Amino acid sequence: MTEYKLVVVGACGVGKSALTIQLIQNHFVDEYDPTIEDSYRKQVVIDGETSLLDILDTAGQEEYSAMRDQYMRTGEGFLLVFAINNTKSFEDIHHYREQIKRVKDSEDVPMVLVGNKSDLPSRTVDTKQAQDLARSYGIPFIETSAKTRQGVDDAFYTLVREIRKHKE
Ligand SMILES: *CCC(=O)N1CC2(CC(n3nc(C4CCCCC4)c(-c4c(C)ccc5[nH]ncc45)c3C)C2)C1
Ligand SMILES: Nc1nc2c(ncn2[C@@H]2O[C@H](COP(=O)(O)OP(=O)(O)O)[C@@H](O)[C@H]2O)c(=O)[nH]1
Ligand SMILES: [Mg+2]
Ligand SMILES: [Mg+2]
Repeated sequence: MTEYKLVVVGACGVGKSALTIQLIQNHFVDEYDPTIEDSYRKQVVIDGETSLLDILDTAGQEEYSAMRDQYMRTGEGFLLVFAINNTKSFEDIHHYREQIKRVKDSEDVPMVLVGNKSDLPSRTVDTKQAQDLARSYGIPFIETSAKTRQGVDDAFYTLVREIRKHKE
């Protein structure tokens, strides 16, 4: 068995907590306290290998902190989450990624770009725009809906596969 320390990053209101809770416990949270930052664990079987996902759902303040750098440095892989109906959250991805590259002191950190809220028709971020951004970073792009659970397992398992390719 292998342990994977994952970190979920993205602006307030993109669905980091909803995605994390859908993954760990299979239910959709309509509202979840934006101040609650916690780690959640779930044992899953990925590609026949038993894996333990230790997932840090970031929250709190959008400020620089050396203590936050310590928690980020423990992450092996990062889910970069934006909402497909919130262009600012998509534009913020570049800035969260820059902070992670700084803390990890590497240009090759395992990451997956996640376009959440795919069930909504009020889309403002084109699939082509998000695919182009993910290609520019050399990382996978996955569209998810924490509401219907579509793409949720794929998002986290894809990040685990990225960590495996990086370790090898
Ligand atoms: C509504 C609460 C919520 O859900 N939040 C997610 C969160 C934004 C997130 N966050 N912001 C930053 C920095 C982005 C650039 C300006 C300073 C804040 C980070 C971050 C990262 C990704 C890496 C290292 C680091 N060190 N200090 C801050 C960071 C994060 C995780 C928190 C508010
Ligand atoms: N329709 C829809 N709403 C979502 C989805 N994910 C989150 N939400 C809603 O968006 C809001 C913010 O979600 P939350 O998990 O609190 O975002 P966080 O601030 O990134 O942790 C909540 O009202 C959620 O119910 C989704 O995939 N589809
Ligand atoms: Mg913002
Ligand atoms: Mg949250």
